[PDB]
Amino acid sequence: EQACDICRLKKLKCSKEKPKCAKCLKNNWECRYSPKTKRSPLTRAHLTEVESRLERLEQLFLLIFPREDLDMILKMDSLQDIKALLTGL
Amino acid sequence: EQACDICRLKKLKCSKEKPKCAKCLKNNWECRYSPKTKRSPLTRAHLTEVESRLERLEQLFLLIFPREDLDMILKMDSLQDIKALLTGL
DNA sequence: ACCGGAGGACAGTCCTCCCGACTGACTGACGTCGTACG
DNA sequence: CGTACGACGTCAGTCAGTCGGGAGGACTGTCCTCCGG
Ligand SMILES: [Zn+2]
Ligand SMILES: [Zn+2]
Ligand SMILES: [Zn+2]
Ligand SMILES: [Zn+2]
Repeated sequence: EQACDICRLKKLKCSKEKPKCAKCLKNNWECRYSPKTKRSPLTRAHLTEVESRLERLEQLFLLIFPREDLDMILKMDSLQDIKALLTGL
Repeated sequence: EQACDICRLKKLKCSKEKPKCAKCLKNNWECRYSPKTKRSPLTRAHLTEVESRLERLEQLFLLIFPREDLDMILKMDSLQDIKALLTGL
């Protein structure tokens, strides 16, 4: 049922046999069944919890930045830089 | 499929006919079919838009103020409280 | 080879709506008091 | 004066109705695998 890391990336049918499978035995390959990777729950209640948090921060930032491209700031990645910027408060 | 407003509110089978229906007609009430309520899409792309912007507003918030404040805002429902928070600077 | 997307089992929504519990109201029964008669 | 009967009032029990938890289930959209171009 779970396919192997590689068959997964290569997208071919997996034989699925453990410990090494079809191809991964053949091409003498590093065959892993990596564990099931978590996501946050897609439920309505959780969408809504997260939308309520986002609204409140969104509101708090309308007052910090009444003037624009908050989105400019939101895209930056550098900490010094962002902080150099803000010290134009 | 859609039940009338009153049957919905009361949770009894609706006849659903046109215009009115059995119990609004009988019981003497103004039977309505309200529009479905617009909600946000519960897709994964959309939960991720929203979790990942909330995260980045949290990251920026923390260059400006202490983490203990993050936690307060993330819970406030009152617009005076979100603003006062900011006023104690 | 490689990878866009078809295919499909599955996760979880989001409707209408049946069913059970709880509360209120109404009716009946009993008890107590008051009046009348011996 | 004392006893008995009737009437009224109060309490309990039963039934009905209504808010509610939530079952049922069609459906929306996920999130895998792996086809075939
Ligand atoms: Zn494999
Ligand atoms: Zn393998
Ligand atoms: Zn109806
Ligand atoms: Zn109706």
